[PDB]
Amino acid sequence: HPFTNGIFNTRLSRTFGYTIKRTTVKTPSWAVDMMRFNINDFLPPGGGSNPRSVPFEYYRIRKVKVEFWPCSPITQGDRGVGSSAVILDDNFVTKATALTYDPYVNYSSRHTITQPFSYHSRYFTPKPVLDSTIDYFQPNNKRNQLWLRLQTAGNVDHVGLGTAFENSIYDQEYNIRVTMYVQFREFNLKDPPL
Amino acid sequence: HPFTNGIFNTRLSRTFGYTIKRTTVKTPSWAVDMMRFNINDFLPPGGGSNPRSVPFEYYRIRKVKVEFWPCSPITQGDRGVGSSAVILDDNFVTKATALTYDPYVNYSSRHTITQPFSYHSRYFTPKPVLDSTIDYFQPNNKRNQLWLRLQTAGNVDHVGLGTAFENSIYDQEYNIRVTMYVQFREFNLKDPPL
Amino acid sequence: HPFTNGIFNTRLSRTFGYTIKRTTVKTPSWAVDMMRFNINDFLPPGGGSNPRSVPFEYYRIRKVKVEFWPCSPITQGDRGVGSSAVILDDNFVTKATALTYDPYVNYSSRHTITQPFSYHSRYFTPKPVLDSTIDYFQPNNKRNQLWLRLQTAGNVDHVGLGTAFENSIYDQEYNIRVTMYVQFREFNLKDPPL
Amino acid sequence: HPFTNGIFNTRLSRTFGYTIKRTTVKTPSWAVDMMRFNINDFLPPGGGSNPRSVPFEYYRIRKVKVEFWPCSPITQGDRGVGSSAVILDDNFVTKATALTYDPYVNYSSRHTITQPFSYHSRYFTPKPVLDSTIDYFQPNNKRNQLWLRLQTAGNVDHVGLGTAFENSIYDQEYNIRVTMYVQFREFNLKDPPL
Amino acid sequence: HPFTNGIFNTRLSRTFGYTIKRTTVKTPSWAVDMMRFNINDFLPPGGGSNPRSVPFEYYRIRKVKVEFWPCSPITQGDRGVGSSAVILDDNFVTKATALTYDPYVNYSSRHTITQPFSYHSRYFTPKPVLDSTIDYFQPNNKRNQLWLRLQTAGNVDHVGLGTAFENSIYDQEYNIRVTMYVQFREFNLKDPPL
Amino acid sequence: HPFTNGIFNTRLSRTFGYTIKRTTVKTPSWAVDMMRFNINDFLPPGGGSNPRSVPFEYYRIRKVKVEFWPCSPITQGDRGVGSSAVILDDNFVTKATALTYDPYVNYSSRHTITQPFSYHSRYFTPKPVLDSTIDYFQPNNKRNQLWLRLQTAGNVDHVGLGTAFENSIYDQEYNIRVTMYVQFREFNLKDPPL
Repeated sequence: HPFTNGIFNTRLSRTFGYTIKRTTVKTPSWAVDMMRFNINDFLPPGGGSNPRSVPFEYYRIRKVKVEFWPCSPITQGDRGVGSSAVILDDNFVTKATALTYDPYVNYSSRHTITQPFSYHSRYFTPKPVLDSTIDYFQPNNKRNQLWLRLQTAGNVDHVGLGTAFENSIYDQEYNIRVTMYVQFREFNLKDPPL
Repeated sequence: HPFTNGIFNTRLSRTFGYTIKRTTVKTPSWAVDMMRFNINDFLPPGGGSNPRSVPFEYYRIRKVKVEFWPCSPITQGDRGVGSSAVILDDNFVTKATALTYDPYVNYSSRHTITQPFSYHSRYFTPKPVLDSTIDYFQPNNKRNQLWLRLQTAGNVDHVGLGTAFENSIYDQEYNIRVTMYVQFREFNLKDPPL
Repeated sequence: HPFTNGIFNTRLSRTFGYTIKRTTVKTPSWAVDMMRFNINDFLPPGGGSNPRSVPFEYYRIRKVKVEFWPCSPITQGDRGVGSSAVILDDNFVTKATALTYDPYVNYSSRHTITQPFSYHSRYFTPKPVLDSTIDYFQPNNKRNQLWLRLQTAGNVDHVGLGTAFENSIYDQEYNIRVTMYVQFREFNLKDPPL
Repeated sequence: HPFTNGIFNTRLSRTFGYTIKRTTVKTPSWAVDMMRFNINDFLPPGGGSNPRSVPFEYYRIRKVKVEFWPCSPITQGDRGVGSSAVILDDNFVTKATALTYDPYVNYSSRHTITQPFSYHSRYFTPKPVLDSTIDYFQPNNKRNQLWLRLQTAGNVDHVGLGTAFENSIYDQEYNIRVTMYVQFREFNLKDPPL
Repeated sequence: HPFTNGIFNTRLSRTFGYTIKRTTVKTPSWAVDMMRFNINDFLPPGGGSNPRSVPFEYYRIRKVKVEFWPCSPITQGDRGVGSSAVILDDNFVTKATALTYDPYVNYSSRHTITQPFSYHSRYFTPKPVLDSTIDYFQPNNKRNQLWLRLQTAGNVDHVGLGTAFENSIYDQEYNIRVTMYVQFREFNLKDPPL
Repeated sequence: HPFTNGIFNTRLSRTFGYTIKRTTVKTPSWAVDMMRFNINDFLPPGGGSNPRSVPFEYYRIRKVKVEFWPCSPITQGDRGVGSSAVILDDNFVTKATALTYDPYVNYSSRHTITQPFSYHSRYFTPKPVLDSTIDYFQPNNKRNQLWLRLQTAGNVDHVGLGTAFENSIYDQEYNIRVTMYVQFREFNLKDPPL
């Protein structure tokens, strides 16, 4: 009964730019920022009786992969060191241009970022923001993970990555590619006549 | 690597009516007709950068199920007996209103049809019409079955069912539901920004 | 369920003459020619509601046997040596009366022909000419071999034999008997009343 | 040597109507009738050099299946009970409109017939009428069963079914489908030129 | 019988340039293009009685290897990230200079391309374009793969690679080397005298 | 790594006539002659950037087969007996019209020739003529056999067969077919653009 099995696992991606304007400040400082993941940016609206480009009723993000592809040449100087941390409760360190320290260096989920010409990636299970007042989430567990309704445009944000890049005397530009490993359930294709 | 596996098996259906107008002819006669299957009638066009409602590049019909759901009450008289046969080369018996015999009764692939209040179904692997001048097709073999490009509106006809219903003194109406067990390959979702 | 098994294997033959007019040319030369096989020449049209002499819907040629039965007496002189080659892509060497060499001698599928009073035969799986622009064909494989619609008069050519007979000072006449080992499928006998 | 094996097993059918006009008679009475089977009604004449639609020289009927498909609605009243019996010697009870008893009820080969909306079928080995003066026939034995010449129109009758339907206050119409499981031997296709 | 074995496996290559003109556009954009493979570009015409440089009658492409050899120095900046995807049905994304997204990123057969000084290659079984109206092709299966006639100049296109390179502020030039792993069959060398 | 294996074994042939004019001499006499084998006569020149019809750099003749196909009818008289001998050092008995004895009858490598209507063949490893002043050659040994450069027209002679046919009162004509079992090495196909 393979044809009645309503599960479909796939991968969705999008790439956007991110830049850290050069600063003249002498001593070490960090640019603090963060990322949320919303399936709205990965699934275009559909057409006709099928509102969404993928004909499924439910979904759940199994894993998220964030890749920082450096634009800077491998000959660039004033190299720095930063951090990326997994934030599962939607509580990120306030966005900042030049904090006097790396706010994420001590996080348990911290990974070191080498700048400005190195690749860097994080792979983890993000969590949906179910209630921003309590910010609760499920422990990692594939079989008990909540199912979400696949919407056309009002999808819920999935939370996960905070970063801190050390500022430089030169601009540091990246091409960030986010990939969601989604699991869709319940085929629901509508087929109007003519 | 489940998320990179580009195969997806699903089921698609559509229901249309079919009627056999009552005839006054005395002696036994048969209404001869036939059916082709085109995925155009099962997949609505998509929207935006995704031309088709299912984001896949290739496909192949593994199986087809044709169901004749009788409309006539189980109390109807002048019951008759007909035939349904699998036609894999696109060569059907000429459509007729009252042939003096059942043209399909002797076909090897013939199944008996009880009229007019009984259910009847056929399940088989249809074949695409690759060249109507030679009408050639593949023997049944799951791993060597040809892959076809999934098109928006110019899809190729898949051939398969010829029928012969015995005429009656009363109208014999059916609701025909065709179901295609399709196998899609190569996820190709396009995701334009904004 | 032997009676519902729609397969029938049989053998079909036809015999026609072939002559190589004597030439006066001194030095060795070869008469180049070729053969195609079309089931049209093996199956006469049928009658009534059954268009073809054998009541089957599909067919496929499993094997072809070409026999050259010499007419010349075993006492004839100016004996020569030629070649026969299997051509599966419908690309034969141009027909010629006296080529200065045997164009088929080097073909991998070449078999030597002893002239003019010897028997010679070839046995192989011919291939249908599906598209003369690309000339593609299937490797030998009984279970995946394409099925073809049995037509009354527009059947497709099956390709296979090229020959080169060395010219002689005497006429060399043969009786060529071609035998097709065909496999028919799907009994479809129509039985009109009276 | 499958291609030289001159045996071919197939199934042939034909459907004709049969009605039992309503009678006003009070007490139980039976309509007595009978059936013979002649391959003439199953094989149309051929064309050209092939006199018969199936190119075989000999044949023998392995089995015969007689199916009574009721026309009457399942809501019809004055239901009755009759009998069908296998007659292998061509000696049937005289055809009658309203015998005062069921003449076949005691036959060893008798099967009960439920009227008028039930299906009824018999499956048996019929016997050819070789000499109507002695009426002799072979015991059932597949390997010693006589072979018969397949003729165009003078084929011999095969004998087998006698019936007795109880009369009713309403008409009882049936669609009778007879199926012969024939075994053909000796392929004899003629293939004239041009 | 090694000398009568008409199979020969070899490798054929050709190298051509490909450039992506620099663009001034700010935000990420991609240059979309595609590649087809035709043996015409790998086999020069022959001479005399042997029309083609390799004396074989049939062939089939077992594998294709596309290599992108970067010209840009490893010190070049504005690095980007693109995609290459295997297109087996001859349906490529429309050629474009600066699409606002990478159209191939989500394809199942997608591989990431690092620009502009990295090597990148794809290795796969391409498919011949047998009918551009239906675009059907065989699943990968070495023993059932279609054989094609080796032509001098009218060979059929084999389809396979679509690409999307991210645009840059600098020119990105490559030397593309395509290698076909071909299997030839049936030696057919002609040897005219003198 | 089958595609990088530069070895290819094939068979090359050519047929030419040979006649022994009738003589009136009474007593037994023999016509002495000889044969050399040069690949020049088996490989036509190529075209364009590929000088030779087979795109290989080296070669070596593994075996040579010389076949004498008699032209004389099997009813011809004055039958005779001759000899054929393998000459590996390029030193043949002087060509003669009517030697008073068979000069090759005592050679160790001698085989008897039956004339004039019988077939006769020799199969052996010929040797290249490396230096006609010393006439040295290698013992038979497949793995140590010298490799030769495949040239367009200046190829070296391979030596091997001396013959002595007994003269007759009638002409004795033959069709001699020489076949070289060659082993080619190092694919070297050149592929100029356009």
